[PDB]
This record gives sequence, C-alpha cells and structure tokens, in this order.
Amino acid sequence: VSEIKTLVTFFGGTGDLAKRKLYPSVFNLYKKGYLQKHFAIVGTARQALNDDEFKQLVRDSIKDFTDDQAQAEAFIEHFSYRAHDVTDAASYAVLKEAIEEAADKFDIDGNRIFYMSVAPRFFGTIAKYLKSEGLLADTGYNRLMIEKPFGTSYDTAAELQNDLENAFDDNQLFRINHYLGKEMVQNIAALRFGNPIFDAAWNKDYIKNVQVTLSEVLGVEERAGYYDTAGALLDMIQNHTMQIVGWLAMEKPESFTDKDIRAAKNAAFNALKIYDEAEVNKYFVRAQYGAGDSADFKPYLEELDVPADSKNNTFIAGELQFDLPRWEGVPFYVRSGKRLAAKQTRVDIVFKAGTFNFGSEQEAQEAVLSIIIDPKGAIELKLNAKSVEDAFNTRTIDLGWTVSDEDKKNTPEPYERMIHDTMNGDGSNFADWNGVSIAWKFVDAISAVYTADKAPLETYKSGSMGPEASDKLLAANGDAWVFKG
Amino acid sequence: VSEIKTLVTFFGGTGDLAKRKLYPSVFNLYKKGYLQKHFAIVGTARQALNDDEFKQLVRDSIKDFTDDQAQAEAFIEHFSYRAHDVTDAASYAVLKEAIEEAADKFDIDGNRIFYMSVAPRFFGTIAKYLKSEGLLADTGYNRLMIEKPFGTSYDTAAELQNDLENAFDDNQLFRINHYLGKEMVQNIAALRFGNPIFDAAWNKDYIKNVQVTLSEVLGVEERAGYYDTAGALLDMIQNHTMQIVGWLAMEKPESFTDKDIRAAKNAAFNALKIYDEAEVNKYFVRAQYGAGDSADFKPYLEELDVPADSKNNTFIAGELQFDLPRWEGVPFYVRSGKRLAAKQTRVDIVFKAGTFNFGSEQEAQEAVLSIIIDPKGAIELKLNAKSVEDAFNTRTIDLGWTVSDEDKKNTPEPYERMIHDTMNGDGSNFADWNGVSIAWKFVDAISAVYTADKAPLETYKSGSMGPEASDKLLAANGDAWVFKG
Ligand SMILES: O=P(O)(O)OC[C@H]1O[C@@H](O)[C@H](O)[C@@H](O)[C@@H]1O
Ligand SMILES: O=P(O)(O)OC[C@H]1O[C@@H](O)[C@H](O)[C@@H](O)[C@@H]1O
Ligand SMILES: [Ca+2]
Ligand SMILES: [Ca+2]
Repeated sequence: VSEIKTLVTFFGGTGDLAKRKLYPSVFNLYKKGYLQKHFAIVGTARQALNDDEFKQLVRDSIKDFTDDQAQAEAFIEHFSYRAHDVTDAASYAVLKEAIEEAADKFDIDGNRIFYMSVAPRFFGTIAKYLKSEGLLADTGYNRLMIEKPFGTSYDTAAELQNDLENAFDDNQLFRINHYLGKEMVQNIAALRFGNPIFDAAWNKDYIKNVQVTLSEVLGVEERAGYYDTAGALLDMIQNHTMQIVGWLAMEKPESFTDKDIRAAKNAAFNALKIYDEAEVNKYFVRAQYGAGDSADFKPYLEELDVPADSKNNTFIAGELQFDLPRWEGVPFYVRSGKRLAAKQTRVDIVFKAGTFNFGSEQEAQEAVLSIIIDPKGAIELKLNAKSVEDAFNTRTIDLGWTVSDEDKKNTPEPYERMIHDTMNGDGSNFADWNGVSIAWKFVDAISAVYTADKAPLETYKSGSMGPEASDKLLAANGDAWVFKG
Repeated sequence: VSEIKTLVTFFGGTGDLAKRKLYPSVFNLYKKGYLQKHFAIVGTARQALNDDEFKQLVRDSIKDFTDDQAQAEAFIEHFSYRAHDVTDAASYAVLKEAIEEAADKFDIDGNRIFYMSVAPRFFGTIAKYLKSEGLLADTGYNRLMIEKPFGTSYDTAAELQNDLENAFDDNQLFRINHYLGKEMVQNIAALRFGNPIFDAAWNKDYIKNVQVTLSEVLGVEERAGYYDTAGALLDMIQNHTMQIVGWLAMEKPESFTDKDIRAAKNAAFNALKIYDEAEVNKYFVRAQYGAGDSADFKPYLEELDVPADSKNNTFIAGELQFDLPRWEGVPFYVRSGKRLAAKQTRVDIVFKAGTFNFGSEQEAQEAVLSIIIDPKGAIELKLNAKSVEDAFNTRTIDLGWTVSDEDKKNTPEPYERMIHDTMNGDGSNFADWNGVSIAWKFVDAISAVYTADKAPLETYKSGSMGPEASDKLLAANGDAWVFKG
C-alpha cells in the first residue's frame, strides 16, 4: 500500500475516547500497512506520565485488537507523551519539542494533524497557540480535527469558527461527525449517481417524500446531566440527521471531489427554510418518553440527574423544506429519539405512485428505496408487481440485499475512516462551515420556541416509535413512516 | 365468486392433452367455485364411448386432483360425449344435439367455447362446420380455442386464418400459447407501468439491450420425428419468445384493456425488421447439440428418429431490431435451445452504465432488471453501490425477491389461465393475428436461409449455454448474456 507519512498530536490523550476509539483506530491503520516507518503519535494532557507509563496506556487501549504482540510493540515505539496545560502559552514549547523530536526520530517531513479530544472550552485556545507558539509544520500540511460538539447554537458555533480561522483555513478543519463516517451513509452517492434510473429520478417529479430515521432503543441512562440541555434536537438532529439529509438533498456535482460535493450540498443547505414560532408548531414534534409496559422502562423524569420538571426532548420529528427547483414541494421527514421500538438508522426514498390505470381493485402504490445503515447494512426496494390472483391486480413486493460477513468484517469503524480521511486530506465525509452554520440556524429557530415553551411537549410509551403526533405530521401530506419498528 | 355460465366442447376429448391438462384445469375452475350449476362439457372424438365410459376417462384425468370424491362426482355429471368424425358434415347434427341437450339440461344461455385439441389439419374444417351445421350459439358468445401450432409458416398461418375467419371474427379466436399463460410473464406489465422509475426508463435513453432466454436441459429425447422439421426456431422462438418480446417491446397503451394492449404490442411488431440472407448470418446463430461429457448426453444426430445428416437446429440465438423511436438502436437478444446448462425462462433488461465519474478504479457498470419465470418466479435488480474498501470505489450488488410457497401454490397453471381467460372474453394473454403474422414473417426469412443452407450450423457441448458464436453475437455490440447457467 502507499505509505502515509504523518504525525498526529492527541490533545486529551489519556481520555476515554482516546483509549476506546482513537488509538485502536490508528493501530488498525498500522496493521493494514498504511502507517509504516515515517509516522509518530504524540499524546498530551495535563496529567503527568513518563513515556513508559503512557505506552502502557496505549498498550491496554489496543489489547483487544492485538493478535501479534511483536506487531503491537513495533507500533508502540511510535508513541511519546508530554504533560501539558492547554491554557499555558509557555508550556507549548515543551509540546513543540516533543513533536519536532518525533519528527526527527521518524523522519516525518511536516504533515501534522492536531486532534482535539478535549472539552469544547479548549478548542479555540489550543488553536491560537498551535499557531503562535510555532507548532504548525512549515512543510507538508497542518490539519485540525475538532471533536463534537462544534458549538451549541449558531452564535457559539460562529465564535468557535472565528477563533479557529485565526490559525487555520476552513479546508484544514476536520470536524467529527461519526454518522458521516458510517460505510452505508457513503453508499447514498454511489446508488444515486451510479445508477441512471435513480439519478434521473432523484427529484420532485419522481419522489413523494424522503425519510431519515435515527431510532434508538436506549434511554438517557448514563449521561442525563449533559443530555438535559441538549436533547434529541442537538444530540442527534443538528449533527447526524442534518448531514445525512445533506447527502440526499445535494444537487448533482460537477465531479466527485470533496469541493464539488460540498458545493452541491451547500446548494441545498442555502435553500433550506428556517421556521418561525407558528411553523415550528406546524412542521415539528417534540416529545419525552414516559413509562413503557415494563417497570424497567421508567419515564424520562425518573432518570438519574433529570430535573423533575424537565421539558427536555428525548424525541424529535419534523418536516424539512428545500426551496430548490428539484425539491419543490418534497417533504423531508426526520426523526430521532430514545426508548423507541428498535435501533435503526435508515433512509427511505418514497416515490410517487404511478398514474397508469390497470383496472384492478388495487392500483399502483408508492415504490420505496430503503437504505438501512444501522444495525446491519442493507438495501431494499419496494416495487409494484402482479399479485398471485385470478383477476389481474397489483401488489408491492420487496427486493432485498444485505451485507455479507466479509463486508461486515472488512468495514472500517467511523473513527478509523475519519482519521484516515483527514490524513489523506479528503473532506468528502465532513461537514464544512456552511453546512454546520445552516444546520445551527435551522435548529436555533426550533430551540427558541421550545426554550420559550411556545410549542407542545408530546409524550410516548417507552418502546413505541414516538407520539401519535409524529404520524399525524406525515398524514397531513398524505404520507406515513416506512419503518414501523 | 361470480358464476361462469359457459358450455365447452372438446374436440379431441380422448387425447393425451385433454387428459393431462384440459380436464383437470376445468376441475380446478369448478373447485374454486367459478363453474357451478350452469355449465357443461361435451367431449368428442371419432372413437366411440358411451357416457359411462367417457365419465371414467374424465374421472381418471382428475384423480390426482381429487381430494373429495363427492365433489369429483358432482363435476362429472356435467360431462357428455358423442363419437364423431370432423370431416363428416352430416355427423355434426349429432354433436349439435349433444350441445343443445347439455344447454337445456344445465340451463346455459349460449356462451359456447369450442376447443380444438386435434391435429392442425382439422382446424379449418371443424370451423366451417361449426358455422354451417349450426353449432354456434344464437345468444351469448361463441369462442374458438385453437391449439398449437397456428401454421408452420406465414402462408399456412394466413390460410388457416382465412378458413377460420369464415366462421369467426379474430376477437373470437383464442390461440394457445402457454408461455403467455405463465404468471411471471404477466408481471412484466405490472413492473413496467406500475413503477414510474421503470416506466420512464423503458426506452433507448436508459436501456442498453434486452435479453430473453428460454433455456432447457432436456434433449429432443421423445419427439424427434416432429422436432426434426420444426427445430428451436419454430418450436420455441416463433411462438414463445416472440410473444414475450411483444410484452417488452410494446409501446405504452391508452389503457389496460386487451384492445389497447394489443394495439401497443402491434405498434412494435409492425416496427420489427425482417432480415435477408446476409443479415440472418449477421444477427442470428443456429446450432445443434453434440456430445456433452457424459455418455448419456449423446449428440442430436444419435437421437431416436433423427436423420444421420440432419442440419436441424436444437438451439437458436439472435438479435431483433425495432425501428420504433423508443427502441432505436436497442438490441433485443433471444435464445432458446435444448441440452443447455439449466432450465431457465427469464428476461434481462440491461440498463446503460451511468456516465458520472467518481474517480474510482471501478466506475459505474450496467444495472440489470431480471425477471425469472421458470423454474421458480423471482425478480432481481443489479445495482451500483459502494464497495467495502478504504478507497472510494463502486461495485454491483444484487437485490432479490422470490415467490413464497403461498404464491407458488395459489398460482394457476397456464391451461387453467388460458381457458378461464377465454370464458371471460379476455384476449390480453393471447397473440392476435397481427402478432402471429409478423412473428411468422420474421421467422420465415430466417428459415429460408437455413433451408437453403446459406448460413452456418454451429455446434455445442451438451450442457453448455450454446456455441461460442452466441457470445460473439452480443460482444459485437459490447454486450454479454446476463444468465451464465
Ligand atoms: O448509533 P450510534 O452510532 O451508536 O450512535 C448513537 C449515539 O450517538 C451519539 O452521537 C449521541 O450523543 C448518543 O446519545 C447516541 O447514543
Ligand atoms: O418450459 P415449459 O413451459 O415446460 O415448456 C417447454 C416445452 O414447450 C413446448 O412448447 C415445446 O414444444 C417443447 O419442446 C418444450 O419442451
Ligand atoms: Ca402540507
Ligand atoms: Ca452492431
């Protein structure tokens, strides 16, 4: 394979994320022969640990992925550590030492990635000092991987963007969105543009409505403290949902380079309508899970760290509208919630029913292209065919495909993808500023109404697919949710 | 169900066909509650048999379909017989007696079907006398079911049509084509017109080529005597293949009535090009099966009743061209042979590869809509998607659907369909004169070259999918056979 010559500095290199996802993902890239000799990993955090102590943390991190110990050790030799506080301008010279030390040790000509696996409050600070204290490579490239969340509103997001642009150009900024890193999500473009029958049908003339569903069976359980101010709206809608919707709504690009892809996606984002109070109440539904049937499924209000009077949303459902010629009048439905019927991340393209009359008792119904992303990748197509009856009549049948075990096992985890992409300088599977700003602008209009409590808070039985209002939402346009559970 | 009040007269009612297919198919229609009180079946042939003797023939015919004996007997009471020679004008009064006897006995107001399950030489004769000797109902309808083959060339077919039109209008003539009676073949129209994504793509702008395959693993074995002068060309191509091609090539009808359907099909038939000697050699391949690997698979030349110097075709492959705006430049490939790799009656719609460039090592390939008719009904769609690789790349995946056992078991046999349709007066699943004449005109041009031996006779290993020339046929237009065995 072609060797990837890069140097990655992990801010928050002792954290849970670095141990669970980051390091093993890097190890996988090494096992696959991508990272060979010319690469180094510099871990950093406040806590002091000498190289020997750090390497053990790295060793444990990749234990469940180690099959050949000698291979693990060869990899560990590329790791170094330095205790350091990010708010200490002077302490950055220490870090610069380590980085330049590693650069010489493995003969890495520039090419530096700075992964900020730290709390958001440190994002801008770290950036300023990466430039001012001279940590940025003078050759190759310099890329900054920003962890979730990129802001908590448009203002905060915009401020963050300003602090970061002081040291980097937007094309050097790789914000983390793990849903964009999911293999199945990257199939959307291949299915659409790769098959003229679908490419030519990806518009208002053929499609009735589009559906994006991020269903989870888990409750808040653990992280209520943080989740009580974020809700489904910011936790899953603003980031995950909106960026998938962007892959679907995008115009047809001039080519498949991240640049044209982004331009095409932005063409749709700039067309997305932002709602006012009256419209939020019209096109959106916010809900909170109550008890299920089992005692084990207690209401949201009884979860650890949840205020007894919380009006937070554990479920969101809504209709997006793109004022683009190609999507004129096509509803884009999105939903995401906790304590639902099943875990399911899927996209449903519902085509308009044909108008040809067969004379049958059952005329043509809506065809559906379904792309299942989680739990297991699958592609299904509901088509109109003839029923096995004496009198001519139509009926829908479901064509199906599912990933094989060879596919399932060779599929890279989102984090391995994102990192690998950043090293390659490919922004296709990353949201740019324009996408994020609009996603926030859109979500902020909704949040404003909820914060002001000028919209209803529906409820739902823990284990259903949401409040009934979710169904009535679609019914108004004569639509229904494809996935029922 | 709505009662079907009809009276059917079976010419050749002692024959193998009447016993194997005809009678049981009628019994099924009775079991399904369609035929109730007002119906009668008059069997006829030269051989003398009294009612008691005939009913036993009918009883044995439906033995393997009898689960309730009392039900079988109730059905048998509707049968009568009369010995009769079809060339005896005077003996027709006897038959008229039986028919009118049955008509009174079961109170059937007209509605008569005359099934000619006799050798072709008797078709015209029987027709003349049905009219002249007054056997045609004066009320209701009168329909004539003509068994295969309807002619053996255009001239003979045209003569037959003339003799029959002396007593019937073309809309009363129901020629037997059991392939049109196959449930899956009737799905073509539903899939196409019932799904706009396919309906809008059923043209030269989307499709690369169309493929019809009637593959058989059986050799001539039994009927070589008849088969040696018919060959694959007339045995499977002229009738079965051509009429399926008609369901695919047809324009889009004004409605789904047999009239508009036929008009649409004829729009294509009238556009079909007829070849000359040079063109037959260019667009067609004729072959005869040689030995396989196993001794059991002996060459055609060693089959019972096959002349040691026979140049007969046990396999045919060819390219059809429709000079219609919508099919301009779209090849229609057809193939049918004996001693092939597998039994398979399927249709493959190969769509053009998309021209969008992804930059991948593997660009978009041709999508394929496959409709499998025999052995088991299935619908498959080969689509372009993303491969499970690190570097973005496309790959084809196969979506699939297969008939359930509920479908398989509730699906009516071709003969039951054809009869049931004739009683309903529905000609949708029947070739009209226009279709048959053109089918013959097309086949005759080819036969002329073969008879004159001004075209090569290829050969193939018993068990392959044909001679290599079959592959080279498609390769010339940059195509290949979807089904490989
Ligand atoms: O569906 P996945 O990829 O496991 O992601 C689900 C998780 O996605 C995270 O982004 C959310 O913060 C969590 O609340 C959620 O549970
Ligand atoms: O494929 P099916 O429907 O069994 O039909 C196959 C038969 O069809 C008949 O029409 C041919 O005369 C036979 O030679 C052939 O074997
Ligand atoms: Ca509406
Ligand atoms: Ca050609």
